[PDB]
Amino acid sequence: GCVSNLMVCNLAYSGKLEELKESILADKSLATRTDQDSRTALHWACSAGHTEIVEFLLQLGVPVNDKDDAGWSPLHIAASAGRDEIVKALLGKGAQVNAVNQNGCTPLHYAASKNRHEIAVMLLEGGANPDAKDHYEATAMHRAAAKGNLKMIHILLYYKASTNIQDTEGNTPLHLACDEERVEEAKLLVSQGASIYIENKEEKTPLQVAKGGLGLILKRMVEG
Repeated sequence: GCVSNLMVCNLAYSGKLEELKESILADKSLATRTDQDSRTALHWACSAGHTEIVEFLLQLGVPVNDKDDAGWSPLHIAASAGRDEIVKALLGKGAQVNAVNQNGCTPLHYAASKNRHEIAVMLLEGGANPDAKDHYEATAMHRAAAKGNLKMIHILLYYKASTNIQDTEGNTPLHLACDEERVEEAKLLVSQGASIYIENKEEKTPLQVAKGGLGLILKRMVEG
């Protein structure tokens, strides 16, 4: 289906490398020309998962950090869409790991919330701030703790992510872990230093928020 009013963006999105090759070779201006969504062929190649097209456009020296009018860089799209190899090629040409889009999210945020384990690692080995804050002051860790992604939490802890940052509602990963009753997640979090003292904007500690057989477990865990 047609996703763009610019031909090169449609060839890019659909996998039509050879046609794209011949087109841009004819006019090298097409590789950086933008469409209705301010996207180049690089953006649409990132979206569709056409690694070989990405590599061709990168060889050409297309800028690799240009944001579509939603704020999304190629690295945002690749990370969200789960294109392991494309993310690799993007970090290979110095793609800005910490770029942010209109909503305030970095690529890692999309990696963490969609469980792109290999891509998260690649962003983090690549210098992504693990404590990057969205527009609600929420972190990759908030997402992982809230969604119960144990694998992702281990990844984030290893890369020195904080566990004691407050979102605009004043909750820390541990608050959320507790609130959605994430069993191991909250245990693993207080074992690696998640505080039982910080107050969300309801005077509530993570202890208070905790439900059932937990809550005081995170106090018999910290006084054992």
